[PDB]
Amino acid sequence: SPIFQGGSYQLNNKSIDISSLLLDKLSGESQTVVMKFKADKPNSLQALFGLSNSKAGFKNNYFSIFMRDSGEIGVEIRDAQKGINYLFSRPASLWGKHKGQAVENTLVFVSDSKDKTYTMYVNGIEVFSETVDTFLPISNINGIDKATLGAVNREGKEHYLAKGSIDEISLFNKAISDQEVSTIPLSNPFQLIFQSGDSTQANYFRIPTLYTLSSGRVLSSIDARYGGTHDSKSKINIATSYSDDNGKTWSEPIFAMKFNDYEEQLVYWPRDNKLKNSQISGSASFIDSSIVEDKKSGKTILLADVMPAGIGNNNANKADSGFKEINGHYYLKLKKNGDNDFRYTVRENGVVYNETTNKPTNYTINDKYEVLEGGKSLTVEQYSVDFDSGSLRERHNGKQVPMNVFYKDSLFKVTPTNYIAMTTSQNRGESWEQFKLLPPFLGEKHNGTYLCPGQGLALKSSNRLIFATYTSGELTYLISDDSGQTWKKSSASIPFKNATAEAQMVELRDGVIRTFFRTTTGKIAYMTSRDSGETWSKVSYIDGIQQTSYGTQVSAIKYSQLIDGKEAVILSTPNSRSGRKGGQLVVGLVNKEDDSIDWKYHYGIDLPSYGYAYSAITELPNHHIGVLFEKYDSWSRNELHLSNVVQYIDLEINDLTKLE
Ligand SMILES: O=C(NCc1cccc(F)c1Cl)[C@H]1C[C@@H](O)[C@@H](O)C1
Repeated sequence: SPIFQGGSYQLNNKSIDISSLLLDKLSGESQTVVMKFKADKPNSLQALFGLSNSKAGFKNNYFSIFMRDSGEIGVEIRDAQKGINYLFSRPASLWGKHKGQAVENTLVFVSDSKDKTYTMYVNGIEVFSETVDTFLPISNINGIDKATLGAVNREGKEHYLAKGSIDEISLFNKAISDQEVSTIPLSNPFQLIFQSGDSTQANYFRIPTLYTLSSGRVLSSIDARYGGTHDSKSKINIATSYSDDNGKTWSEPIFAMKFNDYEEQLVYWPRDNKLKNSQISGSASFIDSSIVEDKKSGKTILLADVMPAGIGNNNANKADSGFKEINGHYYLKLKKNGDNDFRYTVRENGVVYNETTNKPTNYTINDKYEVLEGGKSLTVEQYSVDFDSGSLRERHNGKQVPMNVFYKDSLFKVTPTNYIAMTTSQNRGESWEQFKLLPPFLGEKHNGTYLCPGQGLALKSSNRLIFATYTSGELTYLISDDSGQTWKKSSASIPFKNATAEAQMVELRDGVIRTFFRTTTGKIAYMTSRDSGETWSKVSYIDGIQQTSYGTQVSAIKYSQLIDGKEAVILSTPNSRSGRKGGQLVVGLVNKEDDSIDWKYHYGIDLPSYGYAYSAITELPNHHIGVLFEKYDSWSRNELHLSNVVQYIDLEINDLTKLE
């Protein structure tokens, strides 16, 4: 039932005129275009499809579907006599190549006069949906007389010439419904694990992790980010999902760590330049998770940073751990409403103690960090957010929730600094315990170290668990030998002031750990422990891979099979000095003479100019590699607040080992 349909069009910098097939068939004020297309070597800006007034003097009368070589997709809708110049677009909307082949993107653009709405979907993902006061039907642009593929005809000349191919293009004289859109067959090279409108109700995701458990279950954790893609301060929860079939399907997400001071709301965070720094500023949050499995207990263990209400990296108190040390014991300090200082601590059995009178009060803190008085739950009122008034407002919403010491409205509040929490699961990610704060590791006058997102390390020959953390001047490895019950630190100095030194570890051979880490120098650095993490070498650098000056998280595994008869390490990282893009897997072979690594093969995840930021990698039970990664430039200010860009792909070793 499409009014029009064609395919196998090659776009070789030369437009194709389809006026006579299509213009008499455009009818009514609602259209849907479906286009299956490849573009592995796009020009930097190019039109896929144009409808225009091609006459002299009317060069601003046209509709276009366009793309950029950054993977942005968009439309223009312009009519100079109506005074309308609409431009809707979204960065990071496309695939270029996957496993050495051009990906067939499936684009669906709906121009709906009844709802006065334009909506674009690419690869089954809605990338923008905009309602306007004055609707411009694409067939009502004054004086339209050309339909073009691979350019726009303006005043009789080609503009926005494209390189690529349109395998299939269909047009309907209807705005097809959301549900109809979901039945169009896709040829996606990826899938989604977490996604907008799923059970987390977060419209944004960042910071993916992956870990293959001994049962063969693959577990994933992620920041479910509510206030757009911003780091804390914000509302962010830690959500998890697992796959029992080698990553073919994933479970509905659950929370590993969550706060209820603010509602879980699916919000379209504004992307206009004036409002995109809107940031939820009154919520507690979690940020940056890391997962490991314990062979001893069989438990799965998840750590994350915890931010009290309104706190994030740049306002956290850098000179307070938030605990009071009492002879080898650390007690969580509290400040009561109205006091100017912290006159309280939480003792054994959650008893809240007045440090001034050395006497217990009638308040206790339960296992959820909620405030009890004489055994009874105190509540606060929950907040929601809205942009109804034109800017961000955070406001009480009439619902009551348990009063928590991390919350803005609590009677008793923790130190405004960052913490590290842990949770565990006894059933491999089907549910999670209530979180517990880890102790402070660097004394009373030092904020928490920052958890390195991704995987912890479980040593092959012992029961030792290691989580990498970073702080100013050092990596701080957190080490447990009793299933997470107690912890010590091993500090390893690094020659950096204030670096975001995100680090991931591989066990090269028994008791030998190599840690790769992000720096401020444009190179990925590494250091080595030969005593299962007790002590660490000086720092060296990998030449051969580039990052930007500010750096990006790198994920790393030791592969279980030999490759070219040698043991192998796989790294995942952008490889570019310009931005977070040019994503690669790099396969290094270990030289058994000295534990040095020859980086030998680099696989491009997609085009050098397409987004690739934080990433997670794991060897699947069947020896494929699972990659869950941010497919966008998560540093760029133009790419903030994008939905469904954290995506999962499956690769085999033979995919990686061309080329050298
Ligand atoms: O058990 C690990 N690697 C071994 C492994 C994974 C998949 C298939 C295998 F045959 C093996 Cl040995 C750890 C699991 C975590 O995800 C770490 O990346 C490596």
